[PDB]
Amino acid sequence: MDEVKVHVGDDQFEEVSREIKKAGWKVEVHKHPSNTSQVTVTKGNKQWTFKDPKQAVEFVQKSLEHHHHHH
Repeated sequence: MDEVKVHVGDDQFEEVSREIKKAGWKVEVHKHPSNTSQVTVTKGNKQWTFKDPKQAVEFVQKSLEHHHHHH
């Protein structure tokens, strides 16, 4: 699936939501009961995991916004 997702708590969700919305990609965000800072990107048979949204956005931007892959 070409769906991107982010799983973080309520304390860092606004920060992740702002960077993700600023990025413009279709991503699903879920708030955990405890403090969590991890982004999970699902693209086909690949998945990325990061501790910050900037890490995910910068890595996704370089891989997904700069590089392209054909099926």
